[PDB]
Amino acid sequence: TDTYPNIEALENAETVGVAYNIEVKRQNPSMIYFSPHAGGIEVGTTELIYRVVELTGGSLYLFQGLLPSGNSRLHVTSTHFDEPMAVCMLSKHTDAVSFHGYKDDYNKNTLVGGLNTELRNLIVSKLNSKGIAAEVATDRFTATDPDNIVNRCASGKGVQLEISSAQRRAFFQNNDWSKANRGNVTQEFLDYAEAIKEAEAEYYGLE
Amino acid sequence: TDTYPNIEALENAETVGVAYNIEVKRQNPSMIYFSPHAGGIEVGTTELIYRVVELTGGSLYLFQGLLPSGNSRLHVTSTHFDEPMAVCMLSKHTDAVSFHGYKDDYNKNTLVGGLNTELRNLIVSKLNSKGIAAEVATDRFTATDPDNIVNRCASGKGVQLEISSAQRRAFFQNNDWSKANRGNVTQEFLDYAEAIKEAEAEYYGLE
Ligand SMILES: [Zn+2]
Ligand SMILES: [Zn+2]
Repeated sequence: TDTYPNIEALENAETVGVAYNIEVKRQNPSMIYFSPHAGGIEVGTTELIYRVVELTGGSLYLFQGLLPSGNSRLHVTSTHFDEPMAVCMLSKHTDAVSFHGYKDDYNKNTLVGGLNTELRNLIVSKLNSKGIAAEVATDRFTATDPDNIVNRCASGKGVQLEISSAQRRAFFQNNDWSKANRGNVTQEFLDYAEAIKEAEAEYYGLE
Repeated sequence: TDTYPNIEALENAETVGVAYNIEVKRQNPSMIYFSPHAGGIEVGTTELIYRVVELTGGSLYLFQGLLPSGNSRLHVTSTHFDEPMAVCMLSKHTDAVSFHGYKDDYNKNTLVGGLNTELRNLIVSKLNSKGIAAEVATDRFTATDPDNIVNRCASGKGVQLEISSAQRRAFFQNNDWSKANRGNVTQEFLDYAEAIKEAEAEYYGLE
């Protein structure tokens, strides 16, 4: 379970620019790619969001852990995640795609949920077509509730990706996710990020 | 006389990512460098704050004009500027320094104002030591109005820099401030940003 019940409690106790930073680029009316668990909290979300944003021109938001270790204490689950700038950003966008990391060093997989079923299905379908393991979330991580930060975009229907630790390790050269090496990404990384852009494209193409 | 009375009015008329964007990086609990008039509104404030932020580790906020032409319509005067993320940012930083541009194509000068009299005086001194024209504003740009966005930091005391067009042109090679050229900066540019870091550094050494 979390250390902080929400982000106020977190902010009250932690020092900004030492344990955590926040990054925002609002540059799109329609779509925002973001993570509440970026930097060291869930490793690889920052870099994947950067690439997806660089590919799409989507807006960006990242609440980032900066500690060399033990960023898990900076984890506030998405249903409780209330950083005010995040909430302001979400409300200013029709759509939202969130990026998460879950522990499974033994299987490469992505579990996609959220209330935006159409974009949810599309991302699933693009990842697969790049040979990247992906399925609709079921026991866990389904995110069909109205609290999950991702469904608090304007449409009230977001898409959550929960990416296994094995998979995120395979984004980086040498399967090594050390900070020093997070600039060195693999072909799978690139394909993953392109899959997201394609799915966003068709979505806005169907609509 | 501003096209819009406040940021809500602008936002209800403009498209983000076409007319305007907002960039935020919260990474210091004491100091934020920012501009309500960045990108093409007051040209050169974006580039200066990038450099000052890189030198200092201070937090960043930019409200950027993006249009090729007529960025003037996106200028919302400091005392009216209430973009809520900027308002949020300022509230959580002890101190703040804002970068503005004013039109004077023939003189290099910076007019320094704000309720933070100590940091203001340091900035003028450090600017002057680099052979850069700067003085305490007295007849305009005094920035003592508690409504001016820069004074809405948690101390309620900010520092404002009003920098002449001639000065900002001089930040760029061939004195050319056309957007294509804005990554090509001068030595005077480097000096100017270096002065601000020395001011800040000298400042906190007090407390
Ligand atoms: Zn997460
Ligand atoms: Zn201005």
